[PDB]
Order: sequence, then structure tokens, then C-alpha cells
Amino acid sequence: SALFEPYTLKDVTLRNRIAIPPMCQYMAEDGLINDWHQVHYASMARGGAGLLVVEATAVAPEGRITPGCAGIWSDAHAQAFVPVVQAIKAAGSVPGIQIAHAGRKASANRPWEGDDHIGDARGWETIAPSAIAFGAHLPNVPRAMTLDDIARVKQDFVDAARRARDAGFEWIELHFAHGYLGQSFFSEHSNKRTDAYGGSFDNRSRFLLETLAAVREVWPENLPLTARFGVLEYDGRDEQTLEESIELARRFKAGGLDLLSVSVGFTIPETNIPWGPAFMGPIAERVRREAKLPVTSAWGFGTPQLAEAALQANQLDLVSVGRAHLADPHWAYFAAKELGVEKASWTLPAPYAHWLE
Amino acid sequence: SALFEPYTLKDVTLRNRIAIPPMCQYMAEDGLINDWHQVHYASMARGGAGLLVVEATAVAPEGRITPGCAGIWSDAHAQAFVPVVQAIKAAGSVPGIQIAHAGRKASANRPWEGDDHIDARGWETIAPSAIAFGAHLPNVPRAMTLDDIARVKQDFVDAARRARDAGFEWIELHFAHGYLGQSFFSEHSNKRTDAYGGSFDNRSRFLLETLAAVREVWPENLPLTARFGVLEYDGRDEQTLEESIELARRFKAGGLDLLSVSVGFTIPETNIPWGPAFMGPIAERVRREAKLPVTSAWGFGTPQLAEAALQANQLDLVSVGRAHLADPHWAYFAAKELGVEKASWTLPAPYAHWLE
Ligand SMILES: Cc1cc2nc3c(=O)[nH]c(=O)nc-3n(C[C@H](O)[C@H](O)[C@H](O)COP(=O)(O)O)c2cc1C
Ligand SMILES: Cc1cc2nc3c(=O)[nH]c(=O)nc-3n(C[C@H](O)[C@H](O)[C@H](O)COP(=O)(O)O)c2cc1C
Ligand SMILES: C=C(C(=O)O)c1ccccc1
Ligand SMILES: C=C(C(=O)O)c1ccccc1
Ligand SMILES: [Cl-]
Ligand SMILES: [Cl-]
Ligand SMILES: [Cl-]
Ligand SMILES: [Cl-]
Ligand SMILES: [Cl-]
Ligand SMILES: [Cl-]
Repeated sequence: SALFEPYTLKDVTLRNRIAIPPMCQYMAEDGLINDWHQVHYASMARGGAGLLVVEATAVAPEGRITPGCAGIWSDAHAQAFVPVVQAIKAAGSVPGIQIAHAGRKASANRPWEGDDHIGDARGWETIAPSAIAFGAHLPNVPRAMTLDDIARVKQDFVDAARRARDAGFEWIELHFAHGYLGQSFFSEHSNKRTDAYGGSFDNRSRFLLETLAAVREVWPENLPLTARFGVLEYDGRDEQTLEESIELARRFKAGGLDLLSVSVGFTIPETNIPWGPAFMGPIAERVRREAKLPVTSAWGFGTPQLAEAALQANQLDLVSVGRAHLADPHWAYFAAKELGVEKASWTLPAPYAHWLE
Repeated sequence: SALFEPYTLKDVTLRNRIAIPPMCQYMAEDGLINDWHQVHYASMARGGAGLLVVEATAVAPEGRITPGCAGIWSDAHAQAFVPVVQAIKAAGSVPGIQIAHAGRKASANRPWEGDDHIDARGWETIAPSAIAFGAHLPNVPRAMTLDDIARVKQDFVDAARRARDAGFEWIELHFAHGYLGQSFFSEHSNKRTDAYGGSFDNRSRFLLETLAAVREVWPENLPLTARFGVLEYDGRDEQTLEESIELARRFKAGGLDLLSVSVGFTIPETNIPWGPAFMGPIAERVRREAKLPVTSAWGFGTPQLAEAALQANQLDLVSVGRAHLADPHWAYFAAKELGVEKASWTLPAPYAHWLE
């Protein structure tokens, strides 16, 4: 079963091709994680997945999506992640983390408490390339960033990467997708700047390439440096947007990116996304083949046969399974059993495996 | 769905009828639990089960089944349970614990390391009589004196007291599966001629005296339960079952709040008819004749089987063990499988919102 093939990238070996993608828990307070996250991540790690990417972690307080989002903007925040790393490693899984800045989609309520912008002593001004609201349920207009804002946020990403390294993460992912800060710099929908960071393809790519280059300097060369990146919007410009996105991926690769998590942009709400099980499969394959970068992707791979089929077709190097690990922390064990893998129960630690054969 | 109906017993209310039975993890060190147990228990509790009974916890070092078994024979051992209790409560589940003495079946290797009598890690075992279990447990126990019986009863009391102070809201005496209490009740293993063997009253005495002693420190408003093997499948089933139900009646008169109905496993010469929910009709008969609430286990991981046993009034609580090892969130799976409305809110909000 290709799903249960190990995977080596730089000095890191994953015991199988199942990755748990980042999924915010909306349970931290002032960015500090707690007992919720500890049990949550240690449990999925024991489930058998080879890689576990911790949820989107803000590099700065205004970079949080919500007041419940994890943060790593101070050394105290970094230290709280230390026992999460040790517990993921102790389970045999690889700890990774996604560091993020929500840009103009920040200052929002938790999804089960409105899922929209905060009107309210809990709100904060947001920043983005240009002062243009997302629209829909995020109508707050962001402040357009100055050159000093750009230098500061890049340094936040560097500090977040450095803290992540020192906490023991072995895998880092820059959040350049889903309409957040990095994504909003790349898209013409959101970036109307006329300085060095807007207009041309080179200028729109600049924020992302510079942030990657700064992180490359503190992130160890022997540990995978990856990014999640929205390569099309389904906005009626997909062939053009896909071509630019793949070219940027080529510049990511020249800049030391080791793997790309292929996603959708979500930069604006006026879209027609063709949701379906594994619908990203063919987009990720094209990115993998044209930019010659390993990839992962997500959405609907919780059906084990779909995950297997995506790997055997070389559309993916890793399969990311999110909501299914929320439903079942031990989904990897379910998948090994579902795919007839030999000694499927030994995907779990011995206190479970011995009794489930 | 009756499986997702709350249940009240003394001052404790369970949010549904799903109980996680005690399941030893073989991951403790000299009886001390650690980060393995903390995440193991907090995760299953977040899965939605209403009651979570912590694994068999030794009241004394020689009462461990294996060297990886939890213990509660000191205050340091009890304090280690505090964060497990608190995490179970924080998830909305009820923490219980099974306190135990393995008797003549102790000093054994972990199931994945031989599963047989133990080597510098072994120890002398005690039992009513100096008679080995047999099979892969051939070490002969030391027969207990009256002073031994007084010691072990006080161990159960001290364990109950520690359990209370750690915050458990539900206690289970392990009088099943061939361990010390079970071996005192069975004629197969109890050949004593003093006040603790021979007649039915004498064979019951240790169990009734341990229960009464535990009752003195265990709060009256928190469920006091026991797990008890009511038959052996040893060719003496109607006689054994009738005696076992009689003892259950005396347990009830002695303050037992619920009975976890199991098989004795006192000797190896048996023909147990394993099958899905096979204990159902045994538990129903005990429930009806002893007029006590009951739970039972073995094969209720099929949600429809759990629902059927509750609707038939064979059980008050359904114990689901191995399915919660495979899937810590089994309660949510059972809710979805049985068409329960807002099934995803069996889980906490960070999960429930996304599974609607
Ligand atoms: C609760 C939840 C939180 C999410 N948080 C993040 C996040 O922190 N970062 C991210 O890039 N994607 C996030 N996602 C998207 C997932 O990583 C993934 O792309 C998506 O769930 C599709 O995979 P699935 O079908 O296996 O769930 C989130 C999804 C869910 C359900
Ligand atoms: C790993 C494991 C450990 C167990 N440990 C205990 C224990 O500590 N005490 C006990 O009385 N029963 C113990 N049992 C029995 C379970 O409580 C339960 O009755 C049995 O597994 C049947 O239920 P199930 O079919 O849902 O797993 C254990 C079973 C397993 C598989
Ligand atoms: C943080 C998220 C992201 O990266 O878009 C997210 C959060 C909830 C659902 C989907 C995605
Ligand atoms: C401690 C146990 C018991 O109560 O007999 C146990 C341990 C392993 C498997 C079944 C049961
Ligand atoms: Cl564009
Ligand atoms: Cl490649
Ligand atoms: Cl399963
Ligand atoms: Cl008998
Ligand atoms: Cl009754
Ligand atoms: Cl499920």
C-alpha cells in the first residue's frame, strides 16, 4: 500500500504518507496553547499519521484569525509548544507547524460564535497590501501596509521560524494560502499597490519570496521548509492564475522550498469552487509535474481508497487528512485496516495494537 | 436513542449510557501512571462517553497483574491520578476507577511480552489457598492468614480513600476475572476451612467485608460499584449463577449501587461461548433477579447492539472497551450510526462545528 510507504525529505523520515494538515482549534488564549491542544495533538500522533502539522500559528497578535488562535509571537508562546513537540515525537510522528498572518481576514469571531468580523473590546485593526475589504462577512477595511510594516512582518515570520526551531519542530509551513497576508500580496484581486510590492508578477511575488528567503536563513537546511499556497481562485482566471502560481512555485524551489501544500486562494468571495472528494488531486499533480516540487493536498481524502489512488497516480507525495482525524484521532489505523495492510493494528502503539489484531 | 439518554445514580449524572470499561495499559512504572495515561484517558473522554472507568489499579504492589499496571498504594500514586480525573471532568465525562488485587493471577508479563508468569521483575503472590491457577500461571500462591486478610481489606480502604481524594466520582471493586475477590468466592480456588472458606457465607465473607470496609470511607452520594464474575462456563453454570445472584442480593443490601456483570475466569478449564453481546442475557437475569442496575461488556462496539441491549432492559449502561481503543471518539461514531440528532455535538465544539 503506497499510503504506508515511508517518506524522506532532507533529514526527516515519515513512517507513512499520511499527513495531518493544520486545523485551528480556536482554544488558545492570547495565543497561548493549553491542555486542549496537548491532548488533541498527542492523540492524533498516536493514531499513526507520519506527519502532524500544528494549526496556523500567528506571527503577531494582529495576525491571528480569531481571539482563540494559537500564537508564537513571544518566547513564552514558543515554550508552550515544547511539550506538544515531545508528545508528537514520542508517538513516532513528525511535529510540524504552520506559521501564519491572517492579514485582512483577521480580527474575526470563532466559527461557532459568528464566524465573521468582530464589530467589541476584542477587535483590532487589520493590515493588508491595500485598503480593500474582503467583503461578505469580513467587511472591515484593512490598513494598507507601509514599507516598515512589511519589514516588521517579515521579521515576525523569521522570529516565529526561529522559535519554532528552538521548540523542536522538524517541519515548518509558511501560510501563503486562503486569502491571508501572503496570498493577498500575490493576488491582483487584493494587491493594488504601486510600489515594489504590487503591480507586476515580480512585485506581487516579492513579499512571499522575501519572507521565504528570510526564513530560509534561520530554518535548518536539514529540516523541510514548506509552504501552503493557493494556486487558483476559481474566479474565471484559472489558467492564467495557475500559470503564474506555478512560476512562483519554481521560484520557491530555487529559494529552497522543499515541498508545497497545494490549495485554493480564497482571496475574494466571488468564486465557484467545484468541491468534491479529492477534487484538488489534478491541480496538485500539475503543480508537482510542472514545478518539479513534491506536493501534498487536501479535501476529501478521508476515504482510504481515495488517498491510495492519489499516491499511486503520483498526484501527491503526501495525503493530508483533516476532518477525518477530528472525527477519529486514530484514522491512520482505520485506513491501514481498510486497505488490507499487513499487521494493520501495529499502526498504533502496543497498548492498542496487541488487542486489535 | 436510549444509548444517548442520561443516567442518574446517587448524585452522579451521566450524559449518556456509554461506559468505557477499565482497560489496563501496561504503561505504568512501579504503579505510577504518566503521560501515556493522561492523553489516553483525556482523549477517550472527549470522544463523548458518559462514564470512563480507569483501568485496574492495584491496592498493593503484589496486587498488580503485571509490572506495567497502575497502582494506588501510596499518596504519590494517588496524586498522579489527579490530572487524569480533572481532564475527564473537563471533557464532560464522569471519572471512575477500578481498584483491584490480582491475587494468584499476578506477577505476569505484559500481554505482548509473553502473557505468562514471570526474572528479577517477579514476586510472590497470595490467595485464599496455596493452589496455582495452572496453564501459563503455574506459580503457587502463598495462602493468606487472618492477618493478611486484614491487611488487604485495609489496602482496599486506603485505595478507596485515595480515589475519593483524587476526585473520582465512581469506584469499582474488582471482584471478577479470577483475581483475589473472585478467587475467595469460587470453590475451585477457595479450599479454606476457617471463617473465609467452605460454606457460601464464608466464601462471600471477604467480598462483603471488603465492600463494607470500603463503604465507610467512600461517600454515600457517589456510586459504589463492583465487577463480579457470575459464572465460569465450567459445567456448573446454573448452580454458580444462582449463588452469584444471591451474593449480588447481599451486595445490594450492603450498599452496592450497580453491578458490572462478567465471567469468573477462575480456572482455565472452561468453554466460554464468546460472541457479540453474549453476556446480555446473563446480565439481564442478574439485573432482574437481584433487582440491581447492571452493566456488561464484550462486543457492544456495534452501536445497534448497544441500543438493543438497552431497549431490552438487559443493561443500564453499555460498556464499550476495544472499540474505544480503535477509535477514542467511538461515542460520536455511535451517535452518527444511530441517527442521533446533532450527532456531531457528542464531541466538543472545536470538532463538532466541522462535522455537522
Ligand atoms: C477545524 C478546521 C481548521 C482548519 N484550520 C486550518 C489552518 O489552521 N490552516 C490551514 O491552512 N487550513 C486549515 N484548515 C483546512 C484543512 O487543513 C484542510 O485543508 C481541509 O480540512 C480539507 O481537508 P479534509 O477534507 O481532510 O478536512 C482547517 C480545517 C478545519 C476543518
Ligand atoms: C487492553 C485490555 C485491558 C483490559 N483491562 C481490564 C482491566 O483493567 N479490568 C477489567 O476488569 N477488565 C479489563 N479488560 C476487559 C474490558 O474491560 C472489557 O470487559 C472487554 O474488553 C470486553 O469489552 P469490549 O468487547 O468492548 O472490548 C481489558 C480488556 C482489554 C482489551
Ligand atoms: C485557518 C484556516 C485556513 O487556513 O483557511 C481555516 C479555518 C477553518 C476552516 C478552514 C480553514
Ligand atoms: C486486567 C484484566 C482483567 O480484569 O482480567 C485484563 C487484562 C487484559 C485483557 C483482559 C482483561
Ligand atoms: Cl493574480
Ligand atoms: Cl517531484
Ligand atoms: Cl475502526
Ligand atoms: Cl462456587
Ligand atoms: Cl433495577
Ligand atoms: Cl467516524
